[PDB]
Amino acid sequence: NQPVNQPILAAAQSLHREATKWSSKGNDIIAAAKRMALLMAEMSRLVRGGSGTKRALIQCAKDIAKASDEVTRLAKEVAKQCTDKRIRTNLLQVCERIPTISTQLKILSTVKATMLGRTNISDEESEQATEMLVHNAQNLMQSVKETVREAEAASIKIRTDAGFTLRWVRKTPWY
Amino acid sequence: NQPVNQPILAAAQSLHREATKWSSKGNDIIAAAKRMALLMAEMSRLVRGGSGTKRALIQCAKDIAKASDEVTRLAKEVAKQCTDKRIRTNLLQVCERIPTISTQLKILSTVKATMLGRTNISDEESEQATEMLVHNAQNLMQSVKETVREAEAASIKIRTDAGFTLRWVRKTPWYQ
Repeated sequence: NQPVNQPILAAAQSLHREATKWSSKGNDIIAAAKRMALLMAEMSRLVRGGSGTKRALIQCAKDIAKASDEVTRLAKEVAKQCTDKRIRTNLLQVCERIPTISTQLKILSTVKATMLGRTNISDEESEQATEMLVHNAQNLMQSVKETVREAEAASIKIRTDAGFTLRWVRKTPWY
Repeated sequence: NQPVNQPILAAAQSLHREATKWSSKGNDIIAAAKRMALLMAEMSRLVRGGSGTKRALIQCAKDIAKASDEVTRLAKEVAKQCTDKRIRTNLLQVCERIPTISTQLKILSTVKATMLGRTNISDEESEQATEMLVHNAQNLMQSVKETVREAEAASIKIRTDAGFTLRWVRKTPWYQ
């Protein structure tokens, strides 16, 4: 019943679609990407919530950042074990933007929360803080979605036996 | 001397170079662009400075935004007056980005000022908030510089007299 932002919800669903195609068992990215898409959704309802929940919004941002740090760490570990050179480059490119996007997400979530509780803001500041947060959330969801697909491609051409192992197994049907 | 954020100062100097090509008398847009470059240079000192300056950082961004609203407002009349194709559209597009950029400057400057020197914010959040402010300042300086250039280009062609008074007089370099 609570008002929910369309962009936050849609960006979260975008990542959710790609992450639920795979099993989290043996997959660091699936466990984190799944966890991120869930938080992002929480994020959707929180930005429309009131001041008391402002501290809630802040933590969510913090949690999204923590989960995105795990995604990047592991994505780099996969790339540092990939034989194919061109693909690895794209995986390292797309994942290395996550720290920047995530930290920007924490900044913009703190500004939105502070503004809501605080009184007298120009709708200009309010609406611009919202727009900045949503654009950032969309960029983060897209970056993680792109990272998950590349981390799979880099598991096809492994550098050596043992080393880093990352399990890619589609979702078993209920039966 | 005092530590300064070099990319903010460079963006300020970029606008300063363009604005000081002309006289401020009879051209408020020019007066506002010069004022903006001066405030932006002060901003590079403040952003690199300590906590005694948090209020100053917020007020300087407020002043930069106020001066950019005057730039935007004036560019508009001129933009409408010009009969030109291939330049008038560009002028309008360029000066309609400015209020967004300067409202974003106010947001990002408020974040930096409260937060700096606290010990409650990581060095990552601190550096990232600085980089966001830097990028925004560069974008603003570039937008106003492009607005100055095009506002002069548009003034060449006016439909009729007594519509708005605009004066474009070059200043002579020491090498007169």
